[PDB]
Amino acid sequence: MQKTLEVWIMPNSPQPAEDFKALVAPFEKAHGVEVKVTVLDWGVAWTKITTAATSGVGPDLTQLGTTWVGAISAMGVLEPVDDVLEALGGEKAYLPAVWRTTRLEGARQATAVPWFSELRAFYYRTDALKAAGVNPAEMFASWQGFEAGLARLKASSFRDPETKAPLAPLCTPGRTPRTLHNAAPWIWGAGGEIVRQAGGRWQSALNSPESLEGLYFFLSLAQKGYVPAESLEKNTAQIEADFQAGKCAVFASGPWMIQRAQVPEAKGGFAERTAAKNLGVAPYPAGPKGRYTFFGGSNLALFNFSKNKPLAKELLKYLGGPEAQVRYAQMTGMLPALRSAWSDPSFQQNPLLRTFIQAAQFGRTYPSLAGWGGVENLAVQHLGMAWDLVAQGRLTREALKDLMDKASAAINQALRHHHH
Amino acid sequence: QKTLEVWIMPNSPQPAEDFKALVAPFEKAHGVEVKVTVLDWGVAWTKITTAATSGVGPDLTQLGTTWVGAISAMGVLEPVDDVLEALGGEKAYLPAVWRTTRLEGARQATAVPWFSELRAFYYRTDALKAAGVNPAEMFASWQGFEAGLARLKASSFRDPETKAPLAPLCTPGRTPRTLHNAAPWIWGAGGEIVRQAGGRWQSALNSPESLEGLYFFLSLAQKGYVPAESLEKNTAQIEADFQAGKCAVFASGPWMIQRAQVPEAKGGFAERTAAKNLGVAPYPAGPKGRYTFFGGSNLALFNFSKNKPLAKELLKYLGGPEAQVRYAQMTGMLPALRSAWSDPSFQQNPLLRTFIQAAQFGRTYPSLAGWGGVENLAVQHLGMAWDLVAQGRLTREALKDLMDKASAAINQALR
Ligand SMILES: OC[C@H]1O[C@@H](OC[C@H]2O[C@@H](O)[C@H](O)[C@@H](O)[C@@H]2O)[C@H](O)[C@@H](O)[C@@H]1O
Ligand SMILES: OC[C@H]1O[C@@H](OC[C@H]2O[C@@H](O)[C@H](O)[C@@H](O)[C@@H]2O)[C@H](O)[C@@H](O)[C@@H]1O
Ligand SMILES: O=S([O-])[O-]
Ligand SMILES: [Cl-]
Ligand SMILES: [Cl-]
Ligand SMILES: [Cl-]
Repeated sequence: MQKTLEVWIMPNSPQPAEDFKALVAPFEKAHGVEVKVTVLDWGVAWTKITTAATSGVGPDLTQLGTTWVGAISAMGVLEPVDDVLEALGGEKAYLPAVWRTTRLEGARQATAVPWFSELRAFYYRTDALKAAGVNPAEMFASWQGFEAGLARLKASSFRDPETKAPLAPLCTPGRTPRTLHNAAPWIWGAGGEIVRQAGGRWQSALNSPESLEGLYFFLSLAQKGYVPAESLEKNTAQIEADFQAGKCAVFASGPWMIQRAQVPEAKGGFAERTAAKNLGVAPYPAGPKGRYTFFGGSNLALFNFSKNKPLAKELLKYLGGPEAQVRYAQMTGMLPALRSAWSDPSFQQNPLLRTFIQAAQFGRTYPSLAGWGGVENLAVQHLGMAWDLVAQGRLTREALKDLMDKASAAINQALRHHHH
Repeated sequence: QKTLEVWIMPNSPQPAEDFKALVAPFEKAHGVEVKVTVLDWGVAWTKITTAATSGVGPDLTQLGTTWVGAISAMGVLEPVDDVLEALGGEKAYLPAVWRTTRLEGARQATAVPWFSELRAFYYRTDALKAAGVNPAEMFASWQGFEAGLARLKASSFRDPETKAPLAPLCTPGRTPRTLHNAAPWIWGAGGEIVRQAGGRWQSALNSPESLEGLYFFLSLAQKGYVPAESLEKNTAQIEADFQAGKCAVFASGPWMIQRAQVPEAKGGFAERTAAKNLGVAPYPAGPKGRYTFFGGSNLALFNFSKNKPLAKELLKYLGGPEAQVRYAQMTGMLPALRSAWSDPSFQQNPLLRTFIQAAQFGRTYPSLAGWGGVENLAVQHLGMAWDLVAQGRLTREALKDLMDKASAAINQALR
């Protein structure tokens, strides 16, 4: 009689359950085990997983957003996995920013295994930058280059072959709960932070001089006319669609866009579109105090009430290990969490994927705080209010500061009060 | 027989029956009978404060969000940080909802969010089109909002059923709930009702910013955008005016969408032109932000309950995704649990998706032990301002004199 494992996942791929079943079929056959998968929508998964955690009833393994690992770990419900991580190559096998997501900030033991990475780089229309007299090497080297290329792109008379209309220099989604991830590399590039440690404790640094320098740099590009009004009312998926449809010279996204450029519109790609035929990518530019690439993605964790910790740890080793890492990265359009998988020919043979790997070298993530959730909700609320000012062309440095002082007061309250 | 006692307010069309249907799977899972008592809002206030003073009551009681401070300060509520952690803690709630879980500045949570009231603008897509008003522009900013109202007053459009023109905006000022209508204009202007600054709580109703927002809103009626009859009417009469084709624009909660889908015989308005030409938009950005008024109700557990562990299990069930979606449908409210909005029920209606967009700007009153006295004073003096508005008599100086007066009484109350 087959042994049993349960895994909870979020919709990471086109057929989430079927794809995950294909991924683990070799493990099932090797260990005489059936892996039962349950797919949770990203919006409900957190509450289902905290109910599972507190009730002691749920799967053996659960997917976690990297930003979730601290909160769940602090609940005391996760089995240590330093053994699994040592088996996969240890701390050297991971980008530093990925290794940071294996534990609660400052915790003694690892409680999550890196599964896949989300990271962001600039896609750009090679035809638009040429028509504008912009060298992508200079546009994506520095903030000065970045703004100077957007200026030339706003001036350009170039029209998309299919829309027969000019392109927005830059598109960025003004309407999303994931707005912080888009701001983070500007905050970081200026020497800033969203939170930082002081007086025995974590606090907001959103109102620091450097954070405010980076936020204003980024948000002010929109008030300078480089971002259309229309973008700031749109979500991440709408902005991707705008870039495929020739509306945007430049936008930030993950590696998944490359695969979409290879497949026809009917298959949910955009290979027929001008943008697919004129596609470049660049890492985020260096800011005044450094160059940072936002990283997110998902990790896997083992509940301490699992009835088969050794077999589940074999599944964590399989899913975290070289073959599964390359296959699931293909299925999801993500970057492997395991550094060694970046050397796979399926990344090295595509120059656009090679660029994502160059951008990966600058990877940076949020501190893995037990209270990150509340921090991010408060930051997102106030960032939303800053974009409103940008839409009316009313974002001053002073008005930005007043918004971030307000966010900082609420974040510091949240951090002080984080339960248990 | 395991039993729990729960006190609720009339939140749904058959309050008791609907609540019994909601908990029936909990009752069956745990062999518990949940005994529900429905109390009208005023009656509930007296009985809950008596239960708090006497140590005799139900296990669980519904509280208005704005009641949590007052009842918590009486020291009678069991902490529920554990229940809230099970439901996903601070992450699983909008920040304005999370604030209603405790007395302002308290460490420990004492109430569990049950459902959220929030306010957005409903509009006649046909009326706006006939007036040459773009709803995304009209509802982006105060400037767009006033400009759209002016065009709507000028329009020759007539409701197809009434064969008569539409009032540009309908709102009450004949209601004890007048502060909730005013709150987003106060907040949009950079104002507040009360502010903690300088080490204590104080009225900010006479702040330049609060006065700029109050006057912006109240003056729209004197400019001819709100008809005379609207100011003699309560919240339900304004709903009826909009369903009957009399109003281009009015503020309500998500229940109107449900009602637009249901025939008049089932207490909806699906047959009426307004149901067939229905749009929703968030409140507009003011000079210092965009804010959506949040209220609603929470559940609390009395610390004298003999059934605290079982009651906490019922708190987890009622606060959790399945019961959160079902009770939002029964009441026509938004779930308090942000996770529950990911239910197909919400994601699969464009009008409800717009409420969830407006939800991102959620704001609530501070969870003050003395809130009710603060709100009574604010509502008395706002009521006086609306009386002047009905007579076309409001000035910035008259408004200021009224809010100076409310602020003196509020600061005494807060001391
Ligand atoms: O915020 C939690 C978690 O979010 C992760 O991304 C979530 C996001 O994933 C997209 O690819 C998907 O299309 C969206 O529907 C979904 O919301 C993120 O990578 C993690 O770092 C983060 O912890
Ligand atoms: O002030 C207490 C409490 O009031 C709640 O509003 C009550 C209100 O709800 C309507 O849906 C109902 O039709 C009215 O008759 C009833 O008065 C409010 O949502 C809470 O935030 C507040 O604390
Ligand atoms: O109408 S009865 O269900 O309270
Ligand atoms: Cl962006
Ligand atoms: Cl940070
Ligand atoms: Cl306030």
